[PDB]
Amino acid sequence: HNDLVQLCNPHIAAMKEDILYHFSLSTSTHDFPAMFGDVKFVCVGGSPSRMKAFIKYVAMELGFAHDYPNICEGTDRYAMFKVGPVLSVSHGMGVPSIAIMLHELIKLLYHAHCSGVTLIRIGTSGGIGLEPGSVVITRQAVDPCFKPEFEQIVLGKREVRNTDLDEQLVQELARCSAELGEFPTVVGNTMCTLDFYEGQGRLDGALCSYTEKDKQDYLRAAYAAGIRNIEMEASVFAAMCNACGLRAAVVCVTLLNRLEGDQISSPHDVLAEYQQRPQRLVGQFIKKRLMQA
Amino acid sequence: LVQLCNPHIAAMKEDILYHFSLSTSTHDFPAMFGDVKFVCVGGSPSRMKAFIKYVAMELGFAHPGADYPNICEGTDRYAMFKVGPVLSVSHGMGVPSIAIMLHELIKLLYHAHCSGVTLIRIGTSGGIGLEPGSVVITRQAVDPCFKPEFEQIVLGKREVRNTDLDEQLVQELARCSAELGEFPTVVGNTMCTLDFYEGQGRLDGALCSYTEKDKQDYLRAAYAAGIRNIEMEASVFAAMCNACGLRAAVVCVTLLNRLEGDQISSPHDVLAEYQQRPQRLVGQFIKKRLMQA
Ligand SMILES: O=c1[nH]cc(F)c(=O)[nH]1
Ligand SMILES: O=c1[nH]cc(F)c(=O)[nH]1
Ligand SMILES: OC[C@@H]1OC=C[C@H]1O
Ligand SMILES: OC[C@@H]1OC=C[C@H]1O
Repeated sequence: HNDLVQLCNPHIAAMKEDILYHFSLSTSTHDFPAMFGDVKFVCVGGSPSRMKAFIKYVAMELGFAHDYPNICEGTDRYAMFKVGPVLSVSHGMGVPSIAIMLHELIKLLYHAHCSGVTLIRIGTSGGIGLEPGSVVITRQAVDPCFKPEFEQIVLGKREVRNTDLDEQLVQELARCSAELGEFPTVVGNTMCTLDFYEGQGRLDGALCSYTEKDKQDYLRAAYAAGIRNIEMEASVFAAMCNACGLRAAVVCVTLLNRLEGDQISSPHDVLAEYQQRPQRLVGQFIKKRLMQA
Repeated sequence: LVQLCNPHIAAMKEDILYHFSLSTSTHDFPAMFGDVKFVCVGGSPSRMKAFIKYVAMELGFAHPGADYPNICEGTDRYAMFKVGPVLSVSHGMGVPSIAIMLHELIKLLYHAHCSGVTLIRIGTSGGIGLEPGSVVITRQAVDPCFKPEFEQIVLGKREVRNTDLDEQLVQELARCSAELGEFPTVVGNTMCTLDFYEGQGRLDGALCSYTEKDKQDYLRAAYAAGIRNIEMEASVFAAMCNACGLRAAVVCVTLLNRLEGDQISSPHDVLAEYQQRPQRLVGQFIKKRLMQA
């Protein structure tokens, strides 16, 4: 049995119209149930071209094969694609950007009367002590002091939410990655930051008041605390799915090993392949949930 | 002359600007950018293409085979365009997405060995106690507690930078807007938040456990403290410019009055025009800077 998508905002029931501004969609101009009522898997990732490539890739693998219109053709803020029960949505970079996406998304699913939905971010990250190209299935999104919490300011007051992910979904994702046997995949905690450069110990930014050994000491401590990769979205993603009772996972590839460098200098061919990795893993997970009861 | 507070950069054999998809070794920065004097940055890549071409035909470069190539065709992270001494760059939404852009932009300026440069953000925001369509030229970026501070965590420890903007620049842009005499323009403070929904006291996100009354109190306290608009980029932008000693301004139109509502429900025709307002202010400022010497 699949439960209905819920909000934690009593105000939406009471509006004549709900405008999903950054999607360019609205209750008064679109029929959400007709459009989305059969969505069961939502995949989200930074790049709109990667999310279109993902919807193409997913379409072949479930034999929906044969074009894919951008459902947000009225904005350039986010891109959205659909085939069968899979919805792909781009979210840009950083907590604030995904957070805007998530609120309108969840409202979208809620208006569509969707049920039994799974949300999975597929992204990129900096690995810590992993060969580049390793995919990490995140157990706990964790903050830059290693605590699994997400701080928000709400009317000027600090509010904190827990950022763990569904354990069983991680185990199930690992099991899929094992079935493919194409690339290494570990389960690990994931540190989420607000800055790619000073925020992640890089020596490579426009500002930096610290040294290689300072960076090393910080990355090794992260490693000991269980963290295996570093990125910029996992936290709010986990906090908001938890807040609304949605089953969610984060699956990210590792573009380089941060113990060895800051700069992403792999050839473009190799970076592209690395990217196809979480799409393959998640494509396997969708294929199995569908070949099932 | 532009400069970085990062001594590691001078030592690097190459500098790869990964999210621009630009590199010192595949791209000639001085040839591409040395003549740049004004850098305009905004969230949306269509807005910024629109801006570079409005500016082109307002400084007379409005030739017939008018195409302005996206110099970042290479990634889909940001768009970038150039005409003459003017560079127009998109930055996505949220403090982290613009911080990535700034780190790489600043570096780029510096590798191009640019001089006398001005950075302006042209953006959108919610106004407090202003008619919709009002342009705010920001005096101090301020956080959700109304303090002029930008907080960053670096190697696990927390640091703050002041977020004042250049006082002589904000007055100069006030004079420009007055020369156009087309839309209201006020100088005030801008609150910068990490979330568009709960972060700006909205009541229409997927999550909300406060009331309309709490929103009004919070927003009126912001207004009492000098804040005139609310948005998501001003503070890192100020902090980063201040750090690097760059002369920088923020100019945003307000898309609605938050004392009246949360949803952006103006007609497409009206919002498009609101969004050209900061583009016309900044085009004056350029036009007349270029008429000096
Ligand atoms: O947030 C990040 N994303 C991708 C990376 F490769 C990295 O180092 N950090
Ligand atoms: O950050 C914001 N940008 C644009 C808006 F209209 C708003 O309310 N907030
Ligand atoms: O490379 C930029 C970032 O990659 C990881 C999360 C994205 O925002
Ligand atoms: O509407 C979204 C936000 O607009 C204002 C700042 C952008 O990041």
